[PDB]
Amino acid sequence: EELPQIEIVQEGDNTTFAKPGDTVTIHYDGKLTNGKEFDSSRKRGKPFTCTVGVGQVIKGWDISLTNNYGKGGANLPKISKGTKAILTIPPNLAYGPRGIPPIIGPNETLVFEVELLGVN
Repeated sequence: EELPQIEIVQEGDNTTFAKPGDTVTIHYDGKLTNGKEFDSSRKRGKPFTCTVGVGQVIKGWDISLTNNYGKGGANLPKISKGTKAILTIPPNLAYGPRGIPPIIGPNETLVFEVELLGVN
């Protein structure tokens, strides 16, 4: 099972964790491995809210924000409310070998700075 790479930059409360079916609100910054930004919540002017664990977003996000749907994984730290983290998402947990040209090319690894602002 391919897992995303998660780096905890600032710990949250360590008690509030999203489960599949929960709604979360996050600040995020999405960049390519070359440093070029392709999307961010700042660009929207509002934090992004979505239901996690249901394929509403890229798998790497679902996996990261639900701790692999509750079953965890090796080197897969949990993201609690208030956690600032860096998510490195391999192509297949993102937009894959096709990608979504010209927004994101084929076989792209995505690097996300995210902060979990709220759960439900």
